[PDB]
Amino acid sequence: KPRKARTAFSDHQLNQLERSFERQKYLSVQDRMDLAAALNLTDTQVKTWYQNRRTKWKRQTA
DNA sequence: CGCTAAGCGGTT
DNA sequence: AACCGCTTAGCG
Repeated sequence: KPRKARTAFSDHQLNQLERSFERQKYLSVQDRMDLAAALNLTDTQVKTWYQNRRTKWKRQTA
């Protein structure tokens, strides 16, 4: 039953996440931890964004 | 509605 | 542990 609050990413955060995705389709644990730290996000928020972004990427190229 | 963050069951 | 492939649900 108990759900996490949906994260609202700042324009800055979305911009940097998208920049990271265009450089690298996947992150090492350490690059993920560095990006989360740089954008004041949690490791898991950045991991979930990567994964949602990969799904999107497969739809829009397929 | 459309986009997408988070949840679920199963893959590797 | 992280990913996949899909689903659920929040909000503009």
